Amino acid sequence: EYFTLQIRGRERFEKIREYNEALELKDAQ
Amino acid sequence: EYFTLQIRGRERFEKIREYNEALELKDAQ
Repeated sequence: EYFTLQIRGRERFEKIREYNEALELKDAQ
Repeated sequence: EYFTLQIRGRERFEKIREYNEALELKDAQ
């Protein structure tokens, strides 16, 4: 395995999907 | 395994660390 940001729990991964939206914020403003 | 956001490549993981800073942007403004 190279590298991975683990989460642990269903809701946990999902939480990271929204966390990715926030990333977009930077790429935006 | 629950879930994980894989990357693939050293620089690749690192890139995601900066990607996490961008996340902070949302939690900020």
